[PDB]
Order: sequence, then C-alpha cells, then structure tokens
Amino acid sequence: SGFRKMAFPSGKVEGCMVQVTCGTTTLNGLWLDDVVYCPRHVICTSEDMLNPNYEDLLIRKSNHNFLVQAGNVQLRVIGHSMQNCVLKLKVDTANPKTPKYKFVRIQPGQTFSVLACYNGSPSGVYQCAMRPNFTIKGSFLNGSCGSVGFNIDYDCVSFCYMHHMELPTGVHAGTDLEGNFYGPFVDRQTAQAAGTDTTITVNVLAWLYAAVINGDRWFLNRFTTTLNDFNLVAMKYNYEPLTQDHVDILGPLSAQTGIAVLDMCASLKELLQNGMNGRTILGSALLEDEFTPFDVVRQCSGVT
Amino acid sequence: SGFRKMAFPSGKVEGCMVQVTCGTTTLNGLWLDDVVYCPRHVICTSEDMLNPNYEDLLIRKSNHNFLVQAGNVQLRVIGHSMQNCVLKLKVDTANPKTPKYKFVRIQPGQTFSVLACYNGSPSGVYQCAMRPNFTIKGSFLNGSCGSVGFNIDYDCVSFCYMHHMELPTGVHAGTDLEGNFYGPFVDRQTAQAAGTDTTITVNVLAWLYAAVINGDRWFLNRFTTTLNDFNLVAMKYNYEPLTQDHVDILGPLSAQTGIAVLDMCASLKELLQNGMNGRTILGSALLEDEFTPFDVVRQCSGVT
Ligand SMILES: *[C@](O)(C(=O)NC1CC1)[C@H](CCC)NC(=O)[C@@H]1[C@H]2CCC[C@H]2CN1C(=O)[C@@H](NC(=O)[C@@H](NC(=O)c1cnccn1)C1CCCCC1)C(C)(C)C
Ligand SMILES: *[C@](O)(C(=O)NC1CC1)[C@H](CCC)NC(=O)[C@@H]1[C@H]2CCC[C@H]2CN1C(=O)[C@@H](NC(=O)[C@@H](NC(=O)c1cnccn1)C1CCCCC1)C(C)(C)C
Repeated sequence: SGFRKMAFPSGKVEGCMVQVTCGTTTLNGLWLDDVVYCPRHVICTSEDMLNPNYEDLLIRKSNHNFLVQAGNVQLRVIGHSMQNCVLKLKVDTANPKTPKYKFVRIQPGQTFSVLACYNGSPSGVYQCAMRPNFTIKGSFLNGSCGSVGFNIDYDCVSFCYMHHMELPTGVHAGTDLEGNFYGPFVDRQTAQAAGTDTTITVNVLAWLYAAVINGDRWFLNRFTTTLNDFNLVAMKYNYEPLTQDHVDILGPLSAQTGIAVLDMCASLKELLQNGMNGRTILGSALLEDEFTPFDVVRQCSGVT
Repeated sequence: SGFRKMAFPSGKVEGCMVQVTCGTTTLNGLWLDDVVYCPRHVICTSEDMLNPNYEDLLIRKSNHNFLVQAGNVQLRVIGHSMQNCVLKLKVDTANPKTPKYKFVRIQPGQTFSVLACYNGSPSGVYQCAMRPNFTIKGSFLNGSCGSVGFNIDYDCVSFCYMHHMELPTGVHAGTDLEGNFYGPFVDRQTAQAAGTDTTITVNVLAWLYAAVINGDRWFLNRFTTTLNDFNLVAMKYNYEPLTQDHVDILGPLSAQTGIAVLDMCASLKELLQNGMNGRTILGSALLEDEFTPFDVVRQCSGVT
C-alpha cells in the first residue's frame, strides 16, 4: 500500500535521446529508427524568435549545418524536413535501441512521464498532467527543449509530448511528436495567455478512490448528489465539468471500493464547500488532480 | 524553472532486475556481475515468518531450489550465501547490462529513487526520503519485495535500499545491499514500532530555497534567529534539530540566493508559529521535506 506520484521506467526512452546542435543552439532530439525529431526553433537566432519565417530559415540550412551526437558518436544528417513545429532529421544509422513505439496526442487531464534531458543526457524523470489549459507544470531549465513525455503501454512507448518553451508564470508548453502545439501557443517570442487553469475533477475523484483503497475514509459521507448539482458546485470552484464518460471511466474504482461515483461526488462537494478543516488525505492538505483513474488502477493493482 | 519530485533515470537499474522464486514465493532480485541479491525471507513459509531461524532454513535449501529468471532466460544458480538479511545467489552468467555501481548506506533524511518491480519487471519510478525513524513512505504491493532504491552519481549507480516489508501504518522498511535493516526492524512477523517520525528540517530549508529560486518569496521576513532559538521552536513542532553540518550543506543555496541560512530559519520559525494563512509555497499547503540541499542544487542547476 501507499500512494506516490509514480513515473514510467525511462530506460526505453533514455536510449533514444541525442544532442542536436545548429549554429550555437544545442538541445535534445528523439532518435527513433532513421529520424531525429527536435523543436524547429533549433534553427533560430535570438532575433529570429521575435517573428520567425521557419520555411525561409529552414531553406537557408543544409544537412551538414546539424550536429546530431548519440552519446560520443556523431550521426551523419542525410536529410531534413519540417512537420508543423518539429524538425525531422534523417540520419545514416537506425537506432538499435529504438523500442516499439507510437505517437499519440493526449487529452486535457491525461498524465505522462517526462524524461528531462540536457545535451542529450537524461537527468531526471517525473510524472505530470496535461492541464485543462494545455500547459504542463514541469521542471525545465535552459537546454531542456526536446525533452519528451511518454507513457509505456505494455512494452509499447506512446510518445505524447516534446518540450518547446516556458511561459512567464513558470508553466510549460510544447507539441505532440507530429509538431502540433498543445493549446493556443506558437513557437515565437510574443505574449500568449494560457487559458484559465481548472482542477481536473475526474482525477480528484480517482485520487479520493486511491485514498479509500489506502484506508483514508474520513471524508466519506451519507449524502449523494446528481451529476448536474455536482457540476453546479464544481464550476463555482473552477473544477472541470464531470461528464458521463468520466463517470464511466471511474466505474472500475467504484466497483472495487463499492462506492458509487455520485456518492464519491457528494464527498468532494462537501470538501469543496467546507474545506478539509486542517485534515489531510494521503498526507495532502490540497486535493490532488494529477492521477487519472487508470493511474490509480495501475498503481493499486500493480501492472508492470 | 518549476520544481518537481524528480527521480533518477532508471535504465541502468531496469537492466539488473530479475525474478527470484523459491518454493511458491516469487519476488525481485538485483543481478550485478555474477550475484543475484534478494530478501532472505524468500526461503520462508507463512508459518516460518512467525519466528524463522534463517540459518536452519537456508541449510535445508540447495542451489536448484532457486529459480532466477532474467526476462525469459533462466539463470543457473551455482551457489547461495546469506549476508545479514539478504541472500546472495551466485549464477553461471555475469550480467552484461551490469553498470558501474557501489553499495552505500544512506542517512536519515537523504533521498533516493525507488524502481518498484513485480516479477522482475520494472513497473514505476518515484523519489522518496529515508524518514528520521528509518521507514520510507513508498508505494509497494504484494510482490514488490527486492525492489531497490538508488542514486546515480555521475554514471555510478549507488544502491542504498532493498524493500523487505510494510508496517501496519502503511510505511515501508528494508535493508542496505549488505542486508542491514534501516531502523530497529527484523524480518519476522511480530509487532515492531517505528520511532516517532520527525520533519527533516534541513530538507524543508532546502525547499524554501527552491521556492525563492522559483520566485515564491512571500514567506521571507526581516527577522533573523540563532541556531539554538530555532532548534527550541523546531523541537516543539517535531522538526529534527538543525546542526552546523546542516547549515554548512545549505551554504551553496544560501550563496546563490544571498539569504543566510539563519535568515531562512527565521522565515521557517514564523511559518511554524503562524501557519501559512491559506497561502501555498511551490503550490504546496504543507512544508515539503523530501528534497535534500543537493537535490535542489541538482534540479535548479541541472546536472545530467
Ligand atoms: C529551449 O529552446 C532550449 O532549451 N534551448 C536550448 C538552450 C538552447 C528553451 C527552453 C526554456 C525552458 N525554449 C525557448 O527558448 C523558447 C522559444 C520558443 C518561443 C521563442 C523562444 C522563447 N522560449 C521560451 O521558453 C521563453 N519564453 C518566452 O519567450 C515566452 N514569452 C512571453 O511570455 C512574452 C514574450 N514577449 C512579450 C511578453 N511575454 C513565450 C510565452 C508563450 C509563447 C512562446 C514563449 C523563455 C524566456 C526563454 C522562458
Ligand atoms: C514481500 O516479501 C513480497 O513482495 N513477497 C512476495 C509476494 C510474495 C512482502 C511485500 C509486502 C509489501 N513482504 C513481506 O511478506 C514481509 C515479511 C517480513 C516480515 C515477515 C513478512 C511480513 N511482511 C510484511 O510486509 C507484512 N507486515 C508485517 O507482518 C508487519 N506486522 C506487524 O506489524 C505485526 C505483526 N504481528 C503482530 C502485530 N503486528 C511487521 C512490522 C514490522 C516488522 C516486520 C513486519 C504484511 C502484513 C504482508 C504487510
């Protein structure tokens, strides 16, 4: 028992990380098969960032302008293309350590593991959620661009995130592995507001189930509610509306604990209206929303 | 910027995990060179656990009583010895994926990465601290025994923890890789109280420095204090005494932020005496004590 913010084992990803240098800009790429993927702003000067025309900037580059370095050994770049906001650099060697993998776009409130990297060297792994406003609250320094987010779905690495930039609030934005930003962001140095951040209600309910499973029961009450009346209270505390699809995906946790989703919803209503009165749940003073129903099931049944 | 509970990349450890079976008991071992390390209670029946004589139980076992399984391929056990509470099983193959490694005993309040495993398959990585009472608040299910804790110190894996058992409070206990329990525990199914848990004061100060570095400054005040008067207030809130060695090891964070350790100590005194008044620090409502000074320096300077 116990409950931790747990990331996926990062070995399958650590063997795909490389250093990509173009001019004096060095960041990280993802070397799958015979393609190195990286943020396209690797081609930009600090002046270019103000208002880049990436097509004009990329046309001025040749294959030899890119240093791709897998550990010590230099890869030969034999071709470069642009897909949305990512560069795909063709190289002369397929990565032996290439695992089985898919590219996947995740939805607001899904979680993933970030392998934070500097100079193609993996430095750290942590778990986070795609916020409803499509930012992530990561930990990224200068040089972290091209670090990736992933899930491991039964020995298949699902890549969902490549790091591009940090907003002035200290939150993070980037793309899927086909180069489309999560959220309304563009890879240019202008003011770009993230939406209002909301609490991921389905995730909070998942974590309250995790608490019950671990014997933290004090917040259970005799009350019940409708989905409508819950969503009325939710919306007032800047919680995401809860949908029937959410209720469905909570079904398995409901079944295992024998607490109906709408009964648990009644516990959360009272917590929101009344606070925790100096109590904690799984040692937290705040309601946690970075665990999906599937994370709680995985960690509390123990899939490998 | 941003601040996350970050674990070490687990690839170097994932390549050392094996399944160890003896009778109907299956758990995890650590396969370094030509030795598989595992909890010695792998040899016990449920009846043996009440009061085992591990020497008598081990003498009744032969090399062929142990199934060591590296992924699919069965290792041949060619010799078995007992070191304190760990078994060392000699096998017929040295692990190619053996990284550079040391065995290290950590001190109360040091942090490490746990690779949680089931059936020799790595399932998850998280960061935690050795509590002052020598328990860890892990996430471990049935089958997790033999999962290991480690640090990566510049491509050298320092193994510090092997998982043995869970106390009724849902906290965890186990050994260093030479088989000595952390804390007063023994591998027997009897009542064994953990000490009083205290807050790791040096770690809280490290994290308050992390908050300043990330622009959370509201808790800084004009007051200062002596180490003595701080420790008087600390002891009352069940915080570990702060020592000059702690003040020294905080020096680098002090230098970078230009806030003397004893000035930061004055901020923490006021937080403890007055609470946070519904405010948060790095998004937490509670003071965080599972980051060492070295973790904050690593993550806020970005070593790989
Ligand atoms: C990454 O490229 C990297 O690791 N490079 C290696 C070191 C050489 C680097 C990593 C930081 C975590 N990212 C960037 O350099 C990105 C790119 C993409 C946009 C242009 C540059 C800037 N950038 C940033 O992350 C910056 N943030 C911003 O420029 C934001 N600026 C503003 O909010 C803004 C701008 N003008 C006026 C007013 N406000 C925006 C916000 C969201 C839209 C794009 C970026 C810094 C300042 C480096 C954090
Ligand atoms: C581990 O061996 C494993 O993964 N085995 C694979 C599935 C086959 C397993 C993992 C659980 C996280 N650990 C154990 O089986 C250990 C060993 C070591 C001590 C004997 C057994 C029991 N055990 C436990 O973790 C248990 N906990 C306890 O028995 C504790 N009991 C009490 O607190 C107690 C006992 N008698 C009376 C009153 N209270 C003690 C507490 C600290 C000293 C040693 C264990 C369970 C019940 C399995 C959690």
